[PDB]
Amino acid sequence: SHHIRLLQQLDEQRQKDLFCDCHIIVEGQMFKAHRNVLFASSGYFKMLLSQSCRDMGEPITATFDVFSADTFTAILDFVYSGKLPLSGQNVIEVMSAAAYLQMTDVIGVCKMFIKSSLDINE
Amino acid sequence: SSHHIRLLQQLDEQRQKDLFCDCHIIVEGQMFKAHRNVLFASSGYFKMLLSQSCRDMGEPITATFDVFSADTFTAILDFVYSGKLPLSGQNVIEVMSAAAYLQMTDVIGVCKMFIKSSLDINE
Repeated sequence: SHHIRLLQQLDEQRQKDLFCDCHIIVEGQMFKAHRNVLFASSGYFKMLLSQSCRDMGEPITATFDVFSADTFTAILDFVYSGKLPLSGQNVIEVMSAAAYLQMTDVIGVCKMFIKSSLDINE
Repeated sequence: SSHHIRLLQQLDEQRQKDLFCDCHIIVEGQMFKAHRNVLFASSGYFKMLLSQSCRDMGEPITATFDVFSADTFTAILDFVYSGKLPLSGQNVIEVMSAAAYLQMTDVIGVCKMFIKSSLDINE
């Protein structure tokens, strides 16, 4: 019970630019978040922010041109909530984006949604 | 529930290795490193102390305390990063006083429950 309350509070902080030391530019749209949470939830951020993990200065700004801004929004909301909105339109882009970010848990849910659908060759 | 537990088990490991620790807390000499964004979400006192310097990404903020013991603050800080508080007759008073000073309503309720599980009469 205590764990859920803490994460519901962290999501409110990043949506108000509270202690946000990590900006993420995906197709122009900016995403503010906490650098200590991405390190714990993504292998990519665990490696990018590893070097500058004790340099308390200007906020670290990551950039991405491999996925869309809307695709990254669903994943970023999952990081601060644990709920991923999947559908036939986004299941592919979310899977590609999750692998780039090195999040094994998201990849598994995408494969389960793929198993619940049919895709054949033309 | 699994994602929440894993994240908190990861955050507790970070503060014990000085990873992204921008908040130092000096309680009776012993220093405690932690994340201010988690203390802001779990304590009303820190929600007010860090309110002014909430967007000033600079040197780490250093708080001081002389109202409770270092061991009392250690048990509470371990509760923040785990959600499990070990209460007993020896520490229920110090934890309750420290929890109120830190403005954590949840900790006070568990202390009051342990008080109901104990006996206190006059001398």
